[PDB]
Amino acid sequence: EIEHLVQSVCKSYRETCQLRLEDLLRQRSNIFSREEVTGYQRKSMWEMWERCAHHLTEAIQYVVEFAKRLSGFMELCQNDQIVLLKAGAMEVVLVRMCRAYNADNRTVFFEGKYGGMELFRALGCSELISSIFDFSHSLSALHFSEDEIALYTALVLINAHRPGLQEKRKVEQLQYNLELAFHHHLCKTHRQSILAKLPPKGKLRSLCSQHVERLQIF
Ligand SMILES: Cn1ccc2c(S(=O)(=O)N(CC(F)(F)F)c3ccc4c(c3)CCCN4C(=O)c3cccs3)cccc21
Repeated sequence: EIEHLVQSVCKSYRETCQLRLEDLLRQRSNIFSREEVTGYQRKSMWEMWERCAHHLTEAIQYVVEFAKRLSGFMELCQNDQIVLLKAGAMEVVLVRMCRAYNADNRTVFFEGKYGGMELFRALGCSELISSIFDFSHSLSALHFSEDEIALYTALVLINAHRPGLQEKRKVEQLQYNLELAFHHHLCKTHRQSILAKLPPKGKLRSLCSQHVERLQIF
């Protein structure tokens, strides 16, 4: 039952989405004041990193939970579960971020209110911050439904081309079933148009790099 897989993926996302879409939307009117932005800008680069590291670690935890709830993920050997999540959990976090991005005014939900990219000045990777904002802006243009996000992010994670897989065929089978589910659903809703608009697999990989690794120090 591939319809069972669909329903399961969608439930797992609903249970682990971290922030409810209705709360994210309702809070769009809530914008960081100039004094609050200045307050963030005054923080040490080190403090901004530890705050961001904390929030990212928390977000990853929920992505791992999501994976553990996917029918068949738990059937994979432990080595492969680790390989897939090590490679893909942060990629899913970056995709999930688009829900918390408001294209109207180019702001992102951060610690309870919406702010623009200048809020993150203290991080000192303004090229990186700009790329994250641009990526989120690109995804927001797709107007993902919750279920499309569920199925798309499951496929970000369940990718049989990750180096180091011990049971590649098992992962291929799971990935293919999930692709069938996704493509079938998009076809029944006339949403085929989004596939061509998704970021190339290389874009997500490129963004998910040297900056977000070795955060143990934080
Ligand atoms: C605009 N925007 C919104 C949120 C936010 C935060 S955050 O702290 O709310 N946040 C944690 C989470 F969203 F998961 F909850 C977050 C987001 C991005 C990043 C990080 C954390 C770590 C820094 C870099 N960094 C990244 O490069 C990446 C992480 C994962 C893939 S790339 C930081 C920076 C820009 C942000």
